[PDB]
Amino acid sequence: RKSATMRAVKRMINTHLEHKRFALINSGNTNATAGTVQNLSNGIIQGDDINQRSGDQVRIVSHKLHVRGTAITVSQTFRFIWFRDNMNRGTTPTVLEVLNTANFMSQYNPITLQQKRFTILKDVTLNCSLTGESIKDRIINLPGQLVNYNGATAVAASNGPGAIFMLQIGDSLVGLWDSSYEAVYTDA
Amino acid sequence: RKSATMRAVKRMINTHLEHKRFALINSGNTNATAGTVQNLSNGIIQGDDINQRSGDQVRIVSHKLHVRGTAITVSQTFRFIWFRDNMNRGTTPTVLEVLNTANFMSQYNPITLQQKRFTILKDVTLNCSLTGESIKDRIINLPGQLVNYNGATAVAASNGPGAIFMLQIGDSLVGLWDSSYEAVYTDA
Amino acid sequence: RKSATMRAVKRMINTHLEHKRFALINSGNTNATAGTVQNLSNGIIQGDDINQRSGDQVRIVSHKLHVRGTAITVSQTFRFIWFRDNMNRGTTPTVLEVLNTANFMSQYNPITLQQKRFTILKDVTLNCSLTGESIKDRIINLPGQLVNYNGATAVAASNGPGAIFMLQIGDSLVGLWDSSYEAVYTDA
Amino acid sequence: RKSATMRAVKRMINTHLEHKRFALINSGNTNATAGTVQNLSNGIIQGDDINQRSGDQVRIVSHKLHVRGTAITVSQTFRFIWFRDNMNRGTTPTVLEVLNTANFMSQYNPITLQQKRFTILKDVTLNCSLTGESIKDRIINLPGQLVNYNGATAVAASNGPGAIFMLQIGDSLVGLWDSSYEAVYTDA
Amino acid sequence: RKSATMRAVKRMINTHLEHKRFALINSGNTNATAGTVQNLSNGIIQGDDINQRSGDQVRIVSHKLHVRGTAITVSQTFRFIWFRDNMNRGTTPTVLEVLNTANFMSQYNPITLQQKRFTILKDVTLNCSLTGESIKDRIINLPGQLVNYNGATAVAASNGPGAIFMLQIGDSLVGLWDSSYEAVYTDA
Amino acid sequence: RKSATMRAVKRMINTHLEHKRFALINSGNTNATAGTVQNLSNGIIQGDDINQRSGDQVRIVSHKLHVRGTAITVSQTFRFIWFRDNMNRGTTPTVLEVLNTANFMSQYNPITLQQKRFTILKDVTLNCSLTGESIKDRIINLPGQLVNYNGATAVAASNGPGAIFMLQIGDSLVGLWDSSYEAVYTDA
Amino acid sequence: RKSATMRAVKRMINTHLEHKRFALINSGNTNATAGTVQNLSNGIIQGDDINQRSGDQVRIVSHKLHVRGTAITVSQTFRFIWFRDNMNRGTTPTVLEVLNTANFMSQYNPITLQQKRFTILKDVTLNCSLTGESIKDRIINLPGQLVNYNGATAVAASNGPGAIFMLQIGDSLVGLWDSSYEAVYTDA
Amino acid sequence: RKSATMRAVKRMINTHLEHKRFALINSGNTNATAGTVQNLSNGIIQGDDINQRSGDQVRIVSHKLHVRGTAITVSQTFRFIWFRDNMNRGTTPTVLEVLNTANFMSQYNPITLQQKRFTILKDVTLNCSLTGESIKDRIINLPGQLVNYNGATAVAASNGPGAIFMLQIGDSLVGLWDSSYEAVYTDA
Amino acid sequence: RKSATMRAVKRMINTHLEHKRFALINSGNTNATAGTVQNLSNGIIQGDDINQRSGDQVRIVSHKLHVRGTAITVSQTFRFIWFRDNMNRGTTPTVLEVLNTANFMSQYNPITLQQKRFTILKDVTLNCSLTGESIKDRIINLPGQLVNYNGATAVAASNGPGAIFMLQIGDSLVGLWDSSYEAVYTDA
Amino acid sequence: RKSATMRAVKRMINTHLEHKRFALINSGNTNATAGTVQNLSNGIIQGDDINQRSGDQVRIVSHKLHVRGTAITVSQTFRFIWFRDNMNRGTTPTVLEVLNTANFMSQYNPITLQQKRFTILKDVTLNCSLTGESIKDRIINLPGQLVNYNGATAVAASNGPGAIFMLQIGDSLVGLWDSSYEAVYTDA
Ligand SMILES: [Ca+2]
Ligand SMILES: [Ca+2]
Ligand SMILES: [Ca+2]
Ligand SMILES: [Ca+2]
Ligand SMILES: [Ca+2]
Ligand SMILES: [Ca+2]
Ligand SMILES: [Ca+2]
Ligand SMILES: [Ca+2]
Ligand SMILES: [Ca+2]
Ligand SMILES: [Ca+2]
Ligand SMILES: [Ca+2]
Ligand SMILES: [Ca+2]
Repeated sequence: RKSATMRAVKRMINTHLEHKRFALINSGNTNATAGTVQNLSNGIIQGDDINQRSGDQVRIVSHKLHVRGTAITVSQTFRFIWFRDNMNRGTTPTVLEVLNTANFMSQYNPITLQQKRFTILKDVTLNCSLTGESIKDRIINLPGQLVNYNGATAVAASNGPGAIFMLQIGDSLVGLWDSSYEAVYTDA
Repeated sequence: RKSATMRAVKRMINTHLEHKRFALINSGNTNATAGTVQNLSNGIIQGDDINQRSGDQVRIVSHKLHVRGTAITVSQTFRFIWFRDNMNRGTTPTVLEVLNTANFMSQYNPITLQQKRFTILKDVTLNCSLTGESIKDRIINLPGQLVNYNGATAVAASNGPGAIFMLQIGDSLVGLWDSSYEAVYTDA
Repeated sequence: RKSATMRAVKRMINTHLEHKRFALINSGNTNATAGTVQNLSNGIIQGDDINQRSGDQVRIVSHKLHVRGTAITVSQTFRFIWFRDNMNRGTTPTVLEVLNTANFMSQYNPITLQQKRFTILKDVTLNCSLTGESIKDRIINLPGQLVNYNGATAVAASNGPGAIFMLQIGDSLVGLWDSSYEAVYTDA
Repeated sequence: RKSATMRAVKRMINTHLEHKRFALINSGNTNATAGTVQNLSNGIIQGDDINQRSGDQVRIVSHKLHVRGTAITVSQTFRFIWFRDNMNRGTTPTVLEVLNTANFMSQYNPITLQQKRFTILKDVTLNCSLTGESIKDRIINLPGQLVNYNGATAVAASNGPGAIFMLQIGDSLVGLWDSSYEAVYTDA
Repeated sequence: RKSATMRAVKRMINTHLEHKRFALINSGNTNATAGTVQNLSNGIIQGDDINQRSGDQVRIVSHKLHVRGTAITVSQTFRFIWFRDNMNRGTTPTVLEVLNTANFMSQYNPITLQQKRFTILKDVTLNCSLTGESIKDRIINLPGQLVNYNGATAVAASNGPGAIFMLQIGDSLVGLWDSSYEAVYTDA
Repeated sequence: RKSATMRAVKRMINTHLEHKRFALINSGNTNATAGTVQNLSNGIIQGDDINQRSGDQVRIVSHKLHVRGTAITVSQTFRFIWFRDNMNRGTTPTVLEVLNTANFMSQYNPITLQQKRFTILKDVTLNCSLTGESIKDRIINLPGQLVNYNGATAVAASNGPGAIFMLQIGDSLVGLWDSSYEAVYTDA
Repeated sequence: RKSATMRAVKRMINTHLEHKRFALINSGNTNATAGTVQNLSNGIIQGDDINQRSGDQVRIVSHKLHVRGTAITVSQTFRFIWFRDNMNRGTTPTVLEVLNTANFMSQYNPITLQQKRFTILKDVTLNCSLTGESIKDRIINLPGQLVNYNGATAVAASNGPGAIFMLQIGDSLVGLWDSSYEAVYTDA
Repeated sequence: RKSATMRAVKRMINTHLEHKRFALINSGNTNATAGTVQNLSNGIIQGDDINQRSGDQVRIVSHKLHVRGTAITVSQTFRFIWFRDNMNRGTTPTVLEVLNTANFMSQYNPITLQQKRFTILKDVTLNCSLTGESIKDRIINLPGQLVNYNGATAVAASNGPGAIFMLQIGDSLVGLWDSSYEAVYTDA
Repeated sequence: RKSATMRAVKRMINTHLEHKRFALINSGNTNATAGTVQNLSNGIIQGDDINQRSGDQVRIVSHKLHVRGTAITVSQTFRFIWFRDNMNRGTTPTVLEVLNTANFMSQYNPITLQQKRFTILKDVTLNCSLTGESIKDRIINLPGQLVNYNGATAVAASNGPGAIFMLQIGDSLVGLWDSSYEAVYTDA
Repeated sequence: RKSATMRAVKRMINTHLEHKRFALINSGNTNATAGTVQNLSNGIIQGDDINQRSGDQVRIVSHKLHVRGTAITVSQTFRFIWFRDNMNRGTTPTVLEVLNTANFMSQYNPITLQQKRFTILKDVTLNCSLTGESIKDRIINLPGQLVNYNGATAVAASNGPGAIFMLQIGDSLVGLWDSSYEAVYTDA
């Protein structure tokens, strides 16, 4: 009891809040053996439109990430690591903050996972084969959390605690990857 | 029980939300035998002031419409139909969407009322007589609902589902009508 | 229980307090397209008579307002807005404080109604027709509240929080209106 | 019972609202024998940043005021009166509205405290001695309430009911005082 | 219980008492801007007939008043105030005893209503329009009370406490009014 | 029960009200075979002192009357009738209103006692004998009621319902009487 | 039980009574080795304004006293004794009535404290040092009681039982003291 | 219960305390039209005998007053007012403190009875007639209270709160009165 | 239970006993490095006045001591030790009876505290600084006990068990101290 | 229940863990108007001694900070802000991260407090006066939390989430401050 009225309260609170929505696409990037980190939630900037925000917090209700790779020239691997930076002070995290070494096979950095600097949301490896399935994709939908910002505009210095990112890393420089991303969020 | 704590929760949610307010006036229009449709909620645009909105939703707590006619030259009829367009995709609805024929006596369009494209909020007929009461008016106050928008500014293409409109239609081209309208709404 | 003895206490308190009475009349005013605001409770001044007060508070038990219009030259509209100024700092409020625009059709000012500067007690529209009923009137009786004063005499600077006023506004300069008003009040 | 679930609802409502924050500093002012009134909450203007607001209401969760005086030339007194103007119609209140006379020893104005125009939040007197402690300071943190605004920008005419101010008054023209102030507030 | 047998006793008492009846008509009087007061119950005189009385008391079971006005020359107002004089010492009350000023818009005299010299039974305003409804009427039926007399015959000096009267007052000298009146009363 | 808390409420109400006090003396009047009526409560006039009143009502908590006669020339009778005029419309009542005939032996007027115009509070007859006790006196203390006034000053026209009077009447013109009177009253 | 409804009655009685307010300031007095007694409540005189009274009683709800000393020429002591004179017959009490000897160190007069002629409300000693804190102040707020008056105006002969005073006494003639005082009081 | 053991405690306390006794006689005084006030309890002075006291308090258990008048030359009235001065500061009260005017018929002074400066214990009027009973007397015995003193000896300046007095006043200068008085009192 | 009626008995016993009062002042003494002992209760001598006693016992209900020091020439310390001599046989105790050594820092004498010859009521150290606060004071109020005497007059040989004293000791011969003292006591 | 065995488990866990201890001192620093941030927990480095750590976490059981200022040349203010950096990624935080502006009066940075980058443990302001107390100090002891490290040695890059720091800022460059600090911590 009492815990089940509580989540009827939650439902009621939510019918009262606008569920804003922000969508992004990022097509035709080369695979990277040293890795890159891509912004996801950074693109929600201060303003009055449906895919903007008031102040420096939003709360993601759910968000969805779609990754895709295509082998070019050689069969190859594409890894995508969807993560939340719980402690971001206005940066795009480096590969070496997240992975122990800059290698597509690397396990996580032991120091930064120990202190929970990051939370891994999903870690996806696609092996695209020029003698097999040369194109692969994966869509992942998850509930979200609080996201704090450190500024108004879509620049690194605006990222803050709870920022959402995706790390891409693979074993070739020559294949191509696409991603897209949507967050549904309240902003009250 | 439980249903009465629920609406104490609702009251509590509401003390936490700003009740924004938007007021509009539209004076000195000619009676129309073919009808017109006037925007009511369209005029709430994106911005930060008390009669604006964040994002593409607001929730009307209550709204109030005031209509008035004056017979000129001939005694005549003024009809006013206050309605919600539940499915608006960025237009001002035509007379023929709402009425079966473009005539002040017409019943509702059977197709669009069947599918509940519109909800009639109030349908008011004033008969102004040059040998009698030549001026009549009516004020109607009602609780409101969700209103979605399709854009930022006060243009037809910004109307969306839940948009509030008023259809005026009468039997003379020569009488004059006034209306005004206020919505009280949360915007969280 | 307990709540029903409480209002037997209230009744007992009231048999012990003098119910003072103040009556006012204001005849033969022209209709106003830009509006006027008339004092109602201001006329209760410091003194010892039955229609005066000790100190700077009284409590209105009930009060009654009577409005009347007569069409002259043209059929026309008379609007009367009986309101309490909850925050008066020693003024007669302007039309634009109460109405969004200075027009007899206007809805309320959104800012000042939001913050509850005023409480509308009754809003009455009389349409007097030179081809119909050219004379109309309405009497409204209501329970009252606390009224604070900012001075001793009957001047604007003596109005204070809870002051009672009436706003008149119409669509012609030429018709005539009358009002009268009585407050019954304790003064303990 | 029921009252303890109610304030679990309140807590839940609050985790859903951004707690915006506005900070201000005001250094190096001369002591004033006739007094001044300083704005505190006025500086929260309409906009989308973390220390701005949507619409004309915010709700202060808590706010904190820090006052400091330094005796110059003569030992002297600094009084600071932190107050809420419950009825502000778009002004900075005068000293004489708050104090019976413009004197650092004065009690409150009897008329305006009677009608509850103002609520005193804290009244602090610092005696700084050039033969003793010549520098004194006090920090006071309190829960807050609703604040209404009458406009968009940081000007007197934007103050409205619930505006927060500080009155400074002392017995010398020559000492210096500092203040700073922070409000934490929701804005839903 | 006990309270419901009590009003079966009352019913039984009443089947034992003659319900006497007195009827009166008063046609074709001019409207009066200074007002008049007309006798209603005065006309029940000592004697043995069905519309007379024994002694100086009767008890009105119910009574009924019918008022009517007709506009002549100008559209105009007729006010009729049906009242009981709780303290009559053998007079017809003046207009100024009942109304604060001798004006058809006046509120009640504050002194005499405070001490409950009079009880207003019904206050009726008819606006008769030479461009509209030029003839209006109203009938009002009410339960009655004790009526004391100060003499035997139908003269002012016979009125006493509980005497029933009607005050007529309007805004023209030229319109005509009619009234009639019936009391049903016991006389045991 | 409930009735005993009620009169604890009454006691509490009374500790909150000033018990004002008015004292009067009236010495050396001749006995009157035709009678006189003397004012008692009339002398409480509008003002701010302890033996004055605000408005037109006071409530007598208790009052006390002291009468005294002395036979001169012949042994004789002095009668004193302390009474409340429940219906006073701004007069000093005549002897014949109270007594059936103007004679010290008369019973009460049947008409005015029937309708309860007056309430006799005490009727005292002193027989002073020049061969016996030639001087007699009586003091009577009683709880009081509401007293309404019809004006501000100490004149007949200010008496109103609940006015307190004393009628003196005897069988000689030549004896002398004294009276004095005190009312304790609230005035809230 | 019953005792908790009783103080809900009290609260209800108080919402019905005007809380009048009287404020006073008394600046720049010399320290006194023989002492002075200053009036506090005396200044509430008969009249109709917010800081006046009807009759000869008021009831102080709360009152507040603020004392301040400044050492001049020599470091010195200022004593302030806030007291109620329970038996005042129209005087300002002497120092020797309150203190056993006219010395700033004296204990209370044994005779007058024994019979409870006075009630000490607060006794405050400030030691102001020209080598230290040369300025000191203290504010004290307390609930109040009944205050009787012996006259209408602000003179000694108007003080009566319950009069509020402050005795100042110190060890130098040369330092300066300030006081101010506010009473909140009902007057029903 | 508990309340009945309490007054068994009281009885036990009293068997342990000496009941001291003081007796006084005051013969052959002239009647006074302007009045006198006579001391009763003043005569108990500090010392060790049975009709003396230790310290400045005694508690009267019961006391008894005997008054007597004799008409000389003219039949006349003698009034005796036995009263306690609850607030005496070392005086014999004047006639005008007790009576509104210095007249044997006067009611009490309204100011000093309002504030309860005095409590009347018994008010006795004897009318002695040279043609009737020319000698009259009355004895009155009552329980007593605390009596405070302001000094050691039998002088006015020793009276204090609770002092017992008798006021004599009549209508002739020429008759003679006697009184005597006994107090039984504890002194622990 | 039973223990709470017991202290209702105590209260009842006390309303029956005179609370005598004795006040003393002792100004302008030099600080003492070897210490002095001052008499407090010794000054209550046999006699009949309010600040005297019957016999050789009194019971102190409460007593109050006020100490004050002023630095002269050098900043310095003043210690004051308020104590009861439980076993006094008719002396003023020496410093060395109370303190282990005659030094302002000394702890208590171990022998005499062990056997409970004395009870320390309060031990107060004031450090007065010629560069700081050069004047300090402390007031201490406490309930009291039995005090026995060994004689009638105010001499050392009259002190007895329960005698109250104050020991003063400091570190300079040159500063000045004041004290005063009041005992409230029964004497039955 | 169950919650009280739980904290008996906690106690048992703790008797099994070494409570390591690290102490630090930092003397003779100049006051800073632009502020500095000092490391506290950084100095616990990897190693095997009692004031070192294994791995990159410790858990502070309690820690204690001692701050001290001394005014030089001018009386001045020293502020010390003891805080935890919940999100440190291997830095010493700047003044502007913590304070809104680099001023000793500044409130907190709104962005970084909103996202809870820091938790303020204690904020202490010492006003040292060259005419008063020129030296002040404060010691504060608190329970602690988890501290993560980003490296082995005592350099900025080793700070991590939960790092403890102290910000010093004042209004002069010339005064001197000292601090010292001890953490008690487990390291299992
Ligand atoms: Ca936000
Ligand atoms: Ca929205
Ligand atoms: Ca009032
Ligand atoms: Ca017509
Ligand atoms: Ca807002
Ligand atoms: Ca100093
Ligand atoms: Ca009859
Ligand atoms: Ca009154
Ligand atoms: Ca009063
Ligand atoms: Ca005694
Ligand atoms: Ca004794
Ligand atoms: Ca570790």
